Amino acid sequence: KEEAQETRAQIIEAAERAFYKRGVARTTLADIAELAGVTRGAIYWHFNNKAELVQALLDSLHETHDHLARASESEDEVDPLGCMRKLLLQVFNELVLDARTRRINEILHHKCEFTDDMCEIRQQRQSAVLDCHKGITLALANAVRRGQLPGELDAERAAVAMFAYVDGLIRRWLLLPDSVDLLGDVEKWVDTGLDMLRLSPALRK
Amino acid sequence: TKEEAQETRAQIIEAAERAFYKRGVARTTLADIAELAGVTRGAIYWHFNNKAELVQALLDSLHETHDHLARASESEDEVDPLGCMRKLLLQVFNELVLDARTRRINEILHHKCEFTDDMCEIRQQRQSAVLDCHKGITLALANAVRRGQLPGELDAERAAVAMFAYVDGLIRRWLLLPDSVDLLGDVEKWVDTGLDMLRLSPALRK
Ligand SMILES: O=C(CCc1ccc(O)cc1)c1c(O)cc(O)cc1O
Ligand SMILES: O=C(CCc1ccc(O)cc1)c1c(O)cc(O)cc1O
Ligand SMILES: O=C(CCc1ccc(O)cc1)c1c(O)cc(O)cc1O
Repeated sequence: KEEAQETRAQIIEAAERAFYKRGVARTTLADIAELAGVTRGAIYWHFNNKAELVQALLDSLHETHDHLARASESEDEVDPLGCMRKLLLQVFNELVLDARTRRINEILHHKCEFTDDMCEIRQQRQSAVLDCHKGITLALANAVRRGQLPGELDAERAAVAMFAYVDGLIRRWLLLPDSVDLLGDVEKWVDTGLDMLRLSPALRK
Repeated sequence: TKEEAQETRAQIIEAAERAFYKRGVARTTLADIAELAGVTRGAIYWHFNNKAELVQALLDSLHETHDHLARASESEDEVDPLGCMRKLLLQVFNELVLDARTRRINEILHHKCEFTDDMCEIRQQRQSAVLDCHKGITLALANAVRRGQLPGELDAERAAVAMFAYVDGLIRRWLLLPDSVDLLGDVEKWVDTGLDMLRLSPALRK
C-alpha cells in the first residue's frame, strides 16, 4: 500500500538536505540512505543512480508554473504575454517565499558541479534548458501573432535574452538577497525583462 | 622580487585551472595541483594557503584584460562613459569565445565550483566580487546619465543589476550550450540588447 511509494518522496527530501549541506559532487547514495533511514536498495528501487535524484530535484521545479506555462504556449489564449507576466511573478514569488524552491535552486546553481565523471548532470541540464528555450519561443510567437509584441521580432534571440536575464537575476538573488528586494518589487523586475523583449530594436530583425 | 618564484607562482595557477577543469573545485586537493604543476607541495603553501586563495586568483586574473575600459567607463571626466561600456562588453564576449583560458576559468567559476557552508571562503569571495563589479556598473551608469546618454531618471542601482544579470546569464547559457548562441558572430546584437534594456525600459526608471 502506502509504504514503498511514500519512501520515494522521503528519499528526494533527504537528497535535498544532503545536497544542500555537502554538495552533489561529494554526496553519495550511501549518504542519502543514512539520512532517509533506508537502505541503498530502497533507493536503487526508485533511482538507478545519483543523476536521477538530481534530475528529480530539477523536474520538481516545473510543477507550480505548469499551467500558466502551458497557457502561454497555447495558440488559443488571448492573453499570452499576460500569462508570461503571471508566470514570471509566480517564479519570483515562489522563489522568495518557498524555502524548498529556494534550496533546490541554490543546489542547481551553486552546489552541483558539472564534472566528467558524472556528465549526465550536464547533459540533463543542457536538455532541460533547450526544452525551456523552445517553450519561451512559442510564447514569444503567440504574443506576436497577437499585437502584444512587435512583429517579426526575433523569437529565438528574444527567447535567449529573456532566459539569460531571468536565470541571471535568480542566481543573483541567490547570491545577494539583501541587495535585491525581489519580493517588494516583483512587478518592476519582471517588466524590466518584459520591456526588453518589446522595446529593444536589437532584438528585432 | 624574485624570478624563480614568479614562474613558480605562474606554474601553480595554470595547473589549478587545468585541475579544476577536469576534477572541479570540490574534489581537488592542493596536492593534486602539486604532481600536476611539478612544484614541490610546501611551495604551493608558501604561495597560497588553501583553495580560496587560489580560486580568488583565477577571478582576479579575468578582470585584467578589461582594466582600462572599465576604469575609463567609470571615470567622471570620460566624455563617453557609455562608449567605454559598449566596448568593454564587446571585449568581454570576444575574449570569452577566443581565449581558451578565459572560457575555462569561466567554466570553472560557473560550472565547477560548489558553495558549501564548509567552503565558506568561496562563497564569501564570490559575494564580494559581485558587489565590486556592481559598484563599477552603477558609477558608469551614473556617468552615462549625467552625460545625457541614458534616460534622465534612470535607476542606476537597479539598472546595474538588470544589466549584470543579463550578461552573467548570457555567458553561462553560452558556456552551457555554445552552439545555440553565436556569441561571436552576432556579438554586437547581444551587447546592444542589454544596453537597449538600460535605455528603453520604463521599469528601470526613478
Ligand atoms: O520565460 C519563461 C520562464 C523563464 C524562466 C526560465 C528558467 C527559470 O529558472 C526561471 C524562469 C516561460 C516559460 O518557461 C514557459 C512559458 O510557457 C512562458 C514563459 O514566459
Ligand atoms: O533548470 C533550471 C535551471 C537552468 C540552468 C541551470 C544551470 C545553469 O548554469 C544555467 C541555467 C530551471 C529552474 O531552476 C527553475 C525553473 O522554473 C525552470 C528551470 O528550467
Ligand atoms: O559590466 C561589466 C562587467 C560584466 C562582467 C564581466 C565579466 C564577467 O566574467 C562577468 C560579468 C562592467 C564592470 O564590471 C565595470 C565597469 O566599469 C563597466 C562594466 O561594463
